[PDB]
Formats: sequence, C-alpha cells, structure tokens
Amino acid sequence: MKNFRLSEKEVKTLAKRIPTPFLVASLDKVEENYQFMRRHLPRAGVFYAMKANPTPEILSLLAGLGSHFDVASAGEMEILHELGVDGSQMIYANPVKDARGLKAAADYNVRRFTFDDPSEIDKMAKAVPGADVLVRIAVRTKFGAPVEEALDLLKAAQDAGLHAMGICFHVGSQSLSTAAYEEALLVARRLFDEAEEMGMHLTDLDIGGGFPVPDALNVDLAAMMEAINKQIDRLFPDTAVWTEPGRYMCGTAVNLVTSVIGTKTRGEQPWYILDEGIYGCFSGIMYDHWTYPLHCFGKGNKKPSTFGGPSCDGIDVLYRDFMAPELKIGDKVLVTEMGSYTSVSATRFNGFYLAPTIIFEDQPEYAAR
Amino acid sequence: MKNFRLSEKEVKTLAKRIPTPFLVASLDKVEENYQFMRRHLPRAGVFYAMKANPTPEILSLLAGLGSHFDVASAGEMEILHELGVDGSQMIYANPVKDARGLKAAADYNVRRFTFDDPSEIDKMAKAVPGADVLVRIAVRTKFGAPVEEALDLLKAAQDAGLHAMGICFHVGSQSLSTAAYEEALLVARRLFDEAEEMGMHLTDLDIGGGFPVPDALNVDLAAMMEAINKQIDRLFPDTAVWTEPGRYMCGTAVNLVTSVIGTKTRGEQPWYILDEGIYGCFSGIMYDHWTYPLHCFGKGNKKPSTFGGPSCDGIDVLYRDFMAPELKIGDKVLVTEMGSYTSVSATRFNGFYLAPTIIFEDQPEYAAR
Ligand SMILES: [Mg+2]
Ligand SMILES: [Mg+2]
Ligand SMILES: [Mg+2]
Ligand SMILES: [Mg+2]
Repeated sequence: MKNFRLSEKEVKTLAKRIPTPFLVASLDKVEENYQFMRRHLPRAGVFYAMKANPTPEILSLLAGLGSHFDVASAGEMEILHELGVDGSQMIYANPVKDARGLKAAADYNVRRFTFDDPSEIDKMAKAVPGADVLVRIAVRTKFGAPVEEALDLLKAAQDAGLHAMGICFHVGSQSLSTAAYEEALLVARRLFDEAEEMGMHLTDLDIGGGFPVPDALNVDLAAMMEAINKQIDRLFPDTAVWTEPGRYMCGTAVNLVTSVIGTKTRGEQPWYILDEGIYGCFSGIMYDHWTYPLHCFGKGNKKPSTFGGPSCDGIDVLYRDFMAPELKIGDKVLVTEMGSYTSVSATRFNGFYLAPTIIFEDQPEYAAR
Repeated sequence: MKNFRLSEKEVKTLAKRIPTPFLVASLDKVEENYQFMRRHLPRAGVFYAMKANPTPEILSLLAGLGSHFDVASAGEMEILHELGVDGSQMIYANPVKDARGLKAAADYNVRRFTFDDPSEIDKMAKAVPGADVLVRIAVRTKFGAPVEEALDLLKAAQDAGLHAMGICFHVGSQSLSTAAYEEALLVARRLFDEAEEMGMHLTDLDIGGGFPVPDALNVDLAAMMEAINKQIDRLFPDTAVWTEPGRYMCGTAVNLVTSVIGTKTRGEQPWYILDEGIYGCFSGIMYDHWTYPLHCFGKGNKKPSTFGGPSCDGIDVLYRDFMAPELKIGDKVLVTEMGSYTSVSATRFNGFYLAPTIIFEDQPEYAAR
C-alpha cells in the first residue's frame, strides 16, 4: 500500500486538460488508510478530523464507510450537512464554541460536545440541553483541563443538566511509540472508576489523533495500532472508544501538480517560479511547519535550485538548495503528501484562485492504471 | 486626521446587530489618505496595490477619485472589472505572470506590465503584442533585475515587439527617510538618459510603495512626501511618475470587532478566546510579521493576559502578557490598524467563515458622528 503518486506520464495528461495548479486526490488511498485503521485498531470508532481535508468526495466516501466526523465549527457542519451526513455522525470537538456553531449543532442533531473549562458549560446547557459531553484532559496549553480537575468539570456539567459521557485526550506526536497512548489509557481508566463513585457512569473515550504518517503504510505502524488496540480491549472492554485521525487519513492520498511559470537563471542557483505558493497549498510550511517531497521530471544533471511561489511577496519561497535538473517554463512538477493542512489553509491573497482538488477515480488516467 | 477608531459605544451598537467577528472600514479615512498623498506628492499618479485590501467599496471609492490600480493576478483584475474599472486604470505589476492573468489582461485592456527577467519577455509578446513594459530594478531577491541589466532587458523587450516604457523600483521601508527614494531617483535618471542613446525613449517611472504608516497622518510624513516630490519635479519634469501605495491607503482605515467566546481563569495569567484568530485577520502575524493595537473596554485593574483565537490549533495565540481588565464571555474587544494584509490572508481553516468588511459610512453610527 504505497503512498499515492502520479507518474510523469499521468501528470502530463492531466495538465493538458486541467490548468495548474491543481491537487489530485485518490479516493482509493483514503479508503485504504481508513480500512487499515479498522483492521489494526478495530476497537476505535473514527472521528475524522475534517479540518485536515474537507474535500466533499473524501467526506462522502468516509461517511459511506461508516466514519464519524470531528467538527470544529458551523462551517464544517454545513459542509457535511450538504453531503447528507447527520449530527449523529458528528462530535463538536472544539473546546470553545461560538453561537453559530451551537445553533448549527442543534439544527443538525449534533449531541456530542467536548469541553475543557468551567466557562463553556452554561453555554452548552442553554444551546443543547441534555447533550452528551466529554471532558478534554491535558496529559502533558490551549486545550485540556488538568487531570485532577476532570471529574469536577464533568460533575458541574451534570449539575447544569448535561450528560457526563466521557473523556478525551490528545497525545499523538506522530511517533511510533505506543507509550504515550497506553499511559493515557491508564489515567482514563482511573478517572472512569472514580467517576462511578461520584454518581457518573462514563461510556465513551476519545484518544485523539496525531498518528505517524504511512510509509512512502507499513508493518511498524500496524504493530503500533495493534498494541493500542490490545490495551483498549484490556482496559476498556465495555467502553466505546474513538480516535480522531486527521493527517493520517488523507495526507498520503493527495498530490499537487504545479507549473514552472518563470525562471531566473542569472544567479549561481537557478530560481523556478511555480504557480502555487506559500499563500496557497504551501501555507502548510507556515502553519504546519511541514515539508513536502518535490519531484521534477528532468533528464539531466542537477544543481542546487530555489523554487518560489507566484506571489508578489518576498516570503513566498518554497525550497532552497534543492537538487534539480534544468527546468523550463511550461514544465510541470509534482509534490506528494499534499493531502493534509495544505489546501485548507490557502488564501485568495493577491487574488490568486484556490487550487481545486480533482478526483483521480473520475479520470481516464485511473482506468488505465 | 486621526486613525480610524470606533468608540466603545459604537462597538456595542454595531455588535448588537452584526455578529462578530467583523471588520469596519471607513471610506472617509481611505479618502483622506488618498488626498493627503495627492496634496503632498502631487507628481505621482497612484497605482493602489489592491492586494493589501480589495474591499469592493474601497476600490469603487478610489476609482472615482482618479486612482489607478496595481494588479497581481486575473482574480484582482476580475474584482476590479466587476466594479466597472477598465484595464486602462491598471498595471499588471506581477513580474511573473500566468496564462490566466495574461488572458484577463488582454480581455480587460490592460496595456502596462512589469518584468524583471529575460524569460518573461516572449510570454508577454505573444499574449499582448505591443504592450507597454516597465523593467523592475533591484536597488538593494525575488524581484528586480540588476541595475546594469535594466536597459538590455528593455531592449530585448523592444526586440520582441513590446514598447519599452519605463522603470520601476521598490525602496519603501516604512522609514521617514527620503534618502532611499531620492537615491533611486538618481539611478533612474541615469538609465533614462542612457536609454535615449540606445533608441529607447522612456516615459513612465514607478517608485513603488512601502510608505511609513500615518500617526495614530502627521507633518513628518507630509514633509517626506514633499521632499520626494521636489526631487521628482527636479529630476523628472517631463516623465509620468507613479507610486504603488498599499498598506498606506487602508491600514489605518479599518478596525476589527471580535468577541470573547471563552475564558480560562485557572492559570496565573487569564486566557481569553476571541472569535477571530491567526487563521483569519490575524494571519498578518504569520505572513506580515505585524502587530495590531488591542483595545479592551473594561473598567477595572488589569493583569497580564493571553488572547487566543478560536481554532483547534495550538499556534492560534494572538497576544501574551498583555495588560487587560477582567473580561467575560460576550464582551467585545477592538483591534485597530486592521486595514492591510490581514483579511486578505484569511482562510476557511476549521470551516470558519471569512470575517466580512462592513462599511461604516452606511451605518447609523456614522450619521451620529
Ligand atoms: Mg492523524
Ligand atoms: Mg470498560
Ligand atoms: Mg504603502
Ligand atoms: Mg523628464
């Protein structure tokens, strides 16, 4: 199960009929990522963190697979709502909610909410009386209550008429270590037992996301999941457990196709200007501190090269001292691992359009494969 | 001529009928900025760098004042086109242009282009034969040709059938010093004289933008402009001169109104969660490295406080150790100097909506003033 990657040959045919920049998403790779987690982490229901990639066809696919969704705003709920997904398939997992989100949640039957602060309680009580709440704990600044505050928060939520349902945590570092998940599970187990004595019965546990990215998927990743799963089955036999994969689901299912629109050859280091930049899909360099494999298809010897985005900004520099062949205006390059926290942070700065996401499975290139 | 600033009283009335976050733009302040530059820098025609703020009503206002526009993409041309602005009022001042931009330029009668590289010539020659070109010089990495390459570039453009029209430079640091503008003017004067001997007659000079921001406007800023203007009248009596103000035009004409939607009071330092963040108008913290005056309207004693945005991201932190009164959910705060490179870099990340820009002059609060 390889990471999705267009061939030089497919790049060229796509770009003849689709103007660059564009992204190409493989629904089959998304499905493979989903089934892999199902196979090796069966105990955890999936709350897909759609903030990572909200492409409508990806969301429809996941929903038909049985996925639930972690939503952060009215906007995300609205996107899902248009695809026929109900609030019963959502959790409003933004710890601090606004009026619009709360109204959308009530409109679309979202009953599950997360919170970490006493200030969030009355607002949820008024907006969705009797709703199910999970307290977010910090097992380690912006989010999560102190472990030893968790059950008083759930109790206060119960006092205000909400249903104290469970606990969630986030411990994913994108490391292969299971230690941090397993550790969190032991803390959660203790709080679940203490809660029973306080007149609460907790039923759901959410272990968050931030899984390691799949190999350009592999056995070590499968083994980590099996190990998490074994601890879940041991510790929480009768509890509904959930995970919130985001990057994991789509990061490796999408690529970016971008054209060289300018060169500068006067420096020792040649510069190539691409038609997508740091204000577009590469915004993930700014916000996500991420790096994306760049593939140039040139034959010849290569020299350290700079790639810049199309903006009038000086900051729109993508790669420096990158070994690359001599490229010319009109050449297409290919950037992989472009599925997560890239397109979602794109802007209309300078009036540039949002690069569209094209579905591979709907293209002649797919049948040929 | 003060910087635009809503009163506590206007904030409250606005927010009762407009849900936060929203921006409020003062057309009168924009006009005042424009007329100020006209008054003190009469020689320079204005190419408004709309990338800084493309609010339709601001653009309509400027166009009716006689402003021209510096456009960077098809998208920007399209925005202007919908407001009845013609390409005769535009310069396509992105040194590396794409197919869509070039097609929009031909559709909307844009005849003026800037360039800095030999690779850009043939593309412009094919797209807009005979168009007027200005070479961008570096007087100081992404943009600008070496000074001593400038006239060979203009000559090569002439060879390909384009019209060698002039030169532009960018030297604005947002310092009060005129030295850098004046210096550039002497370089330009030398190239204009050399060009005459090479069979070119240059007619237009563009001195770029990056003016100092107007005082929370002032006499020192007026004096700088008068001094630039005096050197323009001396050096370039018969040349059409232009400037590309961006930040200067609107930065001080717009404010952001945002609500406290959550608090965290358990730390020594209280945290306030606002309904606009780093993925929205405060994206200028990321891309523009800028700082925005924050005004809280509270009565009481104040303590170092953190303000965070509404996102599920950890990075959405706006102000730390900021002296602030005790604020509560539902309180509105006010951020000034929010007119430039803020809204333009906002995203739909997490599904959040783009904060809309409301025109002050269309509000009951304006008449009351
Ligand atoms: Mg993940
Ligand atoms: Mg159990
Ligand atoms: Mg300026
Ligand atoms: Mg002259």
